[PDB]
Amino acid sequence: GTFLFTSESVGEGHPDKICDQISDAVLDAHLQQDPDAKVACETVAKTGMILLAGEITSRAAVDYQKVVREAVKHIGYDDSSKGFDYKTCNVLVALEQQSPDIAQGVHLDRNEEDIGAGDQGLMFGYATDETEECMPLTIVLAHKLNAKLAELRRNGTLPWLRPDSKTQVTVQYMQDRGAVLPIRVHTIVISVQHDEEVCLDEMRDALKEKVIKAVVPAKYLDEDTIYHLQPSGRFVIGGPQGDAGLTGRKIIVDTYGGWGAHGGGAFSGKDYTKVDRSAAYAARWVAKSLVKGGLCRRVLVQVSYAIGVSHPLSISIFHYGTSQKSERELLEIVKKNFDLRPGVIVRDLDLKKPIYQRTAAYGHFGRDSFPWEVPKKLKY
Amino acid sequence: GTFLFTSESVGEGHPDKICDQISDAVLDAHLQQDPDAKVACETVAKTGMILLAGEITSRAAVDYQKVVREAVKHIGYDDSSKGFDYKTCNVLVALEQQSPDIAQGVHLDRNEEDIGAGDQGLMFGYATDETEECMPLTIVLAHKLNAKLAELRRNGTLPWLRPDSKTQVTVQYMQDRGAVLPIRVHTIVISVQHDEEVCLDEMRDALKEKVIKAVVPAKYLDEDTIYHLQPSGRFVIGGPQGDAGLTGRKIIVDTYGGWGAHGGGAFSGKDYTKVDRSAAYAARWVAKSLVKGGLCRRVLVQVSYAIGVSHPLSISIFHYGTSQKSERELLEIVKKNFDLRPGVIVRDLDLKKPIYQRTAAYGHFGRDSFPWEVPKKLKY
Ligand SMILES: C[S@@+](CC[C@H](N)C(=O)[O-])C[C@H]1O[C@@H](n2cnc3c(N)ncnc32)[C@H](O)[C@@H]1O
Ligand SMILES: C[S@@+](CC[C@H](N)C(=O)[O-])C[C@H]1O[C@@H](n2cnc3c(N)ncnc32)[C@H](O)[C@@H]1O
Ligand SMILES: Cn1cc2c(n1)c(=O)n(-c1cccnc1C1CC1)c1cc(Cl)c(F)cc21
Ligand SMILES: Cn1cc2c(n1)c(=O)n(-c1cccnc1C1CC1)c1cc(Cl)c(F)cc21
Ligand SMILES: [Cl-]
Ligand SMILES: [Cl-]
Ligand SMILES: [Cl-]
Ligand SMILES: [Cl-]
Ligand SMILES: [Cl-]
Ligand SMILES: [Cl-]
Ligand SMILES: [Cl-]
Ligand SMILES: [Cl-]
Ligand SMILES: [Cl-]
Ligand SMILES: [Cl-]
Ligand code: NA
Ligand code: NA
Repeated sequence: GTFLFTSESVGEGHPDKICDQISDAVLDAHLQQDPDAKVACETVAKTGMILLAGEITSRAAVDYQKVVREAVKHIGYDDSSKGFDYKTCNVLVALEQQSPDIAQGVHLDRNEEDIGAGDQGLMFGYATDETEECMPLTIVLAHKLNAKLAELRRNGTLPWLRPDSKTQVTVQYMQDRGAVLPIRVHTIVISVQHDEEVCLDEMRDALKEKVIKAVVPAKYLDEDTIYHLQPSGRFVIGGPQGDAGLTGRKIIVDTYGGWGAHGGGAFSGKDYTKVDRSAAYAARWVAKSLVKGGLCRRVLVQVSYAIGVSHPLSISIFHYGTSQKSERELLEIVKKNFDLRPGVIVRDLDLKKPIYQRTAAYGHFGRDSFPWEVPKKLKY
Repeated sequence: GTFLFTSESVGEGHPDKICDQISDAVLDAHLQQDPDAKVACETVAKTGMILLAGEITSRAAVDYQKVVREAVKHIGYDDSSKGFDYKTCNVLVALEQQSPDIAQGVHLDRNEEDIGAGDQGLMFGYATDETEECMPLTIVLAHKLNAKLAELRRNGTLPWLRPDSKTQVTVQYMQDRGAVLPIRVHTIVISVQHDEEVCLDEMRDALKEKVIKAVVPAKYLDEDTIYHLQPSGRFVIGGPQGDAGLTGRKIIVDTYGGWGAHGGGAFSGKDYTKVDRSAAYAARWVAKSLVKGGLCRRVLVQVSYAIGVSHPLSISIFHYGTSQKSERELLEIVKKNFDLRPGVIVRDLDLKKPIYQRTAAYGHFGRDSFPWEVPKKLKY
C-alpha cells in the first residue's frame, strides 16, 4: 500500500522565480495607483538583463527601472561577485497597451460582475488534509528548505550562500480510503549557489545540520534517507547567468508540487481578469472549503472558461473516495455556495489589492491566510 | 457516474507555440551538425521581435537569423497585414555557452550511459485506452481542431484565417472500473485570428460547418452541445502583437490536456540531457507500454532525478484501479524492463535525431509513431 511521491521547490533567486517576482512587482506597482489596471507582464532574465514584455493598460505612472531593480535588490543580487547586480544590470522594456480587440471582448462597457473571462482555459484547485494548511507534505517541505536557505543567507549564518537554490523532497506515503498519510522522507535534494571559497564538505555538512534538520521533523528522517546535497559538485555560477529565466516556468512549484492537476496557465504578472490566476485561486478556495468543512479529506476541482464569457463552461469535482457524498452532490454544494465569475471572484478574494509579489515565491497556496486560504462556511 | 472534463489546444501561430517551435528549430539546427550539442534555448516573442536567450555549447555553425525566420515563414506570418512578418521582424540573440559548472557536474568526462541528469526535477507519463493512440479524447479533439484551421488556411478554403488560434473541448464521460468512456461533447470553444473584412456570422458558420463537423464525429454532437465560436467578437490583432509569447508556457497542451499529472518542466529548446524532456518522453513510453501490453487500461508514472545523478531518485505507478496487478507489481515490471538513465533513454528513443520541431505543435504525444509512441514488449 505504500508509494513514493516527489515534489520540488526553488528559491527567490532561481532565475524563473526572479521573473515571477518582478512580474508581480510590476503588477503591484500598477494596482497601487490604478486598481483596474490591465496587466500581462512577462519577464525574461539572462546574464545582465531583465526584459519586460507584454501588455499593460493602466492609469498608473510606473518607474519600471526602479520597480525592477528594487525587486532584484530584495532577492539579494547586489554585486557582480554573485553573478547579478540590481545596480548595474540592463533593464529593457517592450510593453504595449492591451490589444483593443481583447479589451472590447472582455471588459469594455461591461458591468464588473459580468466581465468576461480574460481568456479561455482550464484551472484546477486541490486540497489535502495531510497537513493543517491542506497542502501536500512534499511541496511544503521543499518550500521550507528554500526559505531556510534564504533565512541563513540573510542572517549571515552561512555567508557563502547565494540566492539561487532548488530543493526536492520524496516522501513515502501510505493510503487510507483515498486519503494519503506521510510515513517518512525517502530522499532530499538541495542545490544552492555558493561562493568560490567554501568547500563541498563544509557545504554538505551545513545543509544537513543547519538546513534539513532545522526544517524536517526527525521522525521523518532515518538511516535509510538518501541525501543529494550539492550533487553537481560545484554551483558558483548561478542566477540568470547560469540559466535563463522566464515568467510562468515554475507553475507546478507555484501550486501543488505535482499533486492534484494543472491547467497550464501561469499566475505572475496578471490582473484578476486573467482567469489563469483568479479562477485557480478560487478553485483552491473551493477545494480548501470542502476539506475544512469536513465534506472531503482530499479533493480536486476543475473549472474552465471561454474568453468573453463570465460563467465557467464546466465545473468538475473528484474526491478520491474521501467523501460519503457523491461527486455530483459535492458539485451541487459548490454551485450553491460559490459564484466563479471573475467579476465576483475579484470581490470575494479582494484581487485588486497589491499583494501579488508576496505570492511569487514559496508557492501561492498554503500560507499567510490569503483570502483563498480562508475557508467559506458552506450551506447545504 | 458521469462527469465533465475540459482540455485546450493552440495553433502553430499562437505566440507561445511560435516560441516552442523556434526553440526546437534551433535545437534541430544544432543537432544536424553536432549530435552532442548542449542546448537550452528559450524564445520570447512580442510585436516585431523574436529574442533567443539561453545556453548552447555546440560545434555547429548555426545561422540564427535564417533558422528563426524560416520557422516563422512556415507558421505563416509573412506580411505586416497579419501582424508579423518573418522577412522584416527583429531577431535578437542573447545566447551564451552552457555554464561550465553545470557541464562538469552533468556530462564532462562521463561515460554516455552514466551521464548525470541535466537537472533535478519530476516528470510524469500517462496513457489511457479511451483512444487508439492512448490519449484523452478531449486533448486529441482540441489539437485536431487547430490542425484543421491550419489546413483550411493553407489550402485557401478559408483565406480570412490567420495562424493564431485556440480551441477547447469539454467532454462528458462515464467511468468503468477506473477507465473513462467518452459519451458526448458538451462544449466547444474556437478562437482564431482573422482578417479585417470577414464578418462574425460568416466565421461562426464556417467554424461549425467546415471545422467542427470535419473533425468531431457527429455521434458526439447533439442539440445540447454548446458552441462558443469567436466568443470575443473580434480577433484581428493576433500573434505576438496581441500577446507576448514565451517558450514552455503551453506545457499542458504539450502533454495530456490536464489529465494525468505534470512535473512542471518544458520540453522545447532542450537536448536529451535535460530530463524535463527525455524522462517525460520515457515516462510516456512506459505508460503506453503498460496499456498496450494489456496490464492497465489507464496509468500514471512518476519519475524524479537529481542533477548529476544518472538513475532516477524515485519511480511511482498509479493504475486507477484498472489492473489486476498491484501498483507494486507494475513497478517491478517497469524496473525489470526499462532503464531510465538519460544516457540510456537517448539510445532507446534516438534522442539525438533532429525531429524536435515536429513535436512542438499539436502535442508531443499520441501521434506520428515517434519512438516513445512505439510500445516496448514487456517481459514478466
Ligand atoms: C540546471 S539549470 C538548467 C539547465 C541549463 N539551462 C543548461 O544550460 O544546462 C536549472 C537550474 O538549476 C540550478 N543550477 C544552475 N547551475 C547549477 C549547478 N552548477 N549545479 C546545480 N544546480 C544548478 C539553477 O537553479 C538553474 O536555474
Ligand atoms: C487572450 S490573450 C492573453 C491575455 C492578454 N495577454 C491580455 O493582454 O489581456 C491569450 C491568447 O488568446 C488569443 N487571443 C488574442 N487576442 C484575442 C482576441 N481578440 N480574441 C480571442 N482570443 C484572442 C491568442 O491566442 C493569445 O495568445
Ligand atoms: C473516472 N475519473 C473521473 C476523473 C478522473 N477519472 C480523473 O482522472 N480526473 C483527474 C484528472 C487529472 C488529475 N487527477 C484526476 C483525478 C484523480 C483522478 C478527474 C479530475 C476531475 Cl477534476 C474530475 F472532476 C473527475 C476526474
Ligand atoms: C493514494 N494515492 C496514491 C497516489 C495518489 N493517491 C495520487 O493522488 N497520485 C496522483 C498525483 C497527481 C495526479 N494524479 C494522481 C493519481 C490519480 C490519483 C499518485 C500519483 C502517482 Cl504517479 C502514484 F504513483 C501514486 C499516486
Ligand atoms: Cl529550472
Ligand atoms: Cl496574459
Ligand atoms: Cl485603467
Ligand atoms: Cl500539519
Ligand atoms: Cl495548527
Ligand atoms: Cl495563452
Ligand atoms: Cl534548460
Ligand atoms: Cl559539442
Ligand atoms: Cl480511437
Ligand atoms: Cl486503429
Ligand atoms: Na496567457
Ligand atoms: Na530549466
